[PDB]
Parts: sequence; structure tokens; C-alpha cells
Amino acid sequence: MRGALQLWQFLVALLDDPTNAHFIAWTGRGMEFKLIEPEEVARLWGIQKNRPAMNYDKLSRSLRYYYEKGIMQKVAGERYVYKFVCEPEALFSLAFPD
Amino acid sequence: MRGALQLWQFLVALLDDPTNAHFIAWTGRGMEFKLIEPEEVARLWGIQKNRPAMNYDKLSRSLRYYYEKGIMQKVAGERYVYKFVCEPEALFSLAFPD
Repeated sequence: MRGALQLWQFLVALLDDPTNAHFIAWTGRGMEFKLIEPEEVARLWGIQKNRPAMNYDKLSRSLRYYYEKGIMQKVAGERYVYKFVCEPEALFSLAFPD
Repeated sequence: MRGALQLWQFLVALLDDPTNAHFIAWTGRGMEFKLIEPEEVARLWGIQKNRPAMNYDKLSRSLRYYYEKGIMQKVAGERYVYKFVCEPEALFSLAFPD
């Protein structure tokens, strides 16, 4: 994975592997996913990026950048639940993560 | 765009720009798109890849590889109409076009 790997790509790599479901999982509702252990997801992102001071406060800023741009949505009334947006315009952003 | 740009990424770049709608367009039904001028799409792909003998016969092999793998679907009873699949597993394939 490249130095400029997107958080969203890293999350999808984690989500694709059901052996990770103890800390992050597709919920089964469409493109919805849950961060079951948010600080563990952040720790793993820190390892990926060689940023040992990574934490969920930091990681969550990027989730918010994604949902403000309509690439993800934050699921209302839930904690730590997000979804990928299924839409022509969002797909362009995904197609060109660089 | 990198030497290893995927056809699907190239198509999304074309589709994102509505000034291309005379040869390729999102149809408005979800993630469905139509190749209005299939040989023009192929000509442009040939330019992108410096493959001047490109044509739609060749390009369409890749569309078929994508739909056989469940990354796209071919729309039944239609000519030149495809859709991107909105699904956890397909998204992993999109996330890692390399």
C-alpha cells in the first residue's frame, strides 16, 4: 500500500477481511460499517502510516471530511456507524484516491 | 493518470464530466451508464493508453471481465448499458485498482 493510501481504502481493506470483525465490520445493511473498537482501528492506521501517536480523535476528522463531502454518510442516532455512498459523483472521488 | 489506470477508472472520469454525454453518460438510474458511442469511448481509451489499434471489441472484453467478477453488471435486454455494483466486496476491488 502506497504512502498516500487513503484512510477510506485502509478501512475497506480491514472491512473486507471478516477476521477483523472484532474491531471493524460491515453491518449487513448495504454499505454500512461499524467501528467496534475505534481506538484499535486508529492504532492499526497509525501502524500503516508510521504515525505512532495516531488515535481515534485524529482518524475521525477524516471520517468527517469524507461525510461532509458526501463520500460517506454518518448514520444518525448511532455511535461509530458510517456508510459509503452509492452514487455517480462519489464514485469519481473513490476512483481517483490520488 | 498512471500507466496502470484501470478501464473502470477511465470510464468514471469520462462519466463524471457531463460534457461527454454525447458518447458516454450516467443514465440516471442508480449507477447505470450507457456507451452512446462505443467506438468513440474505445478511441479515447486508446489515446489514454497509447494503443492506437484500440476498438470496442477489445474494450468490451474488459467490461465482461468486470461483470463476470461482479464489479459491474451488464443490463439485460439492453445494448451498451452497464452498472457499477454497490456492494461491500465490489468496493474492495475498486479500492485497490492496483
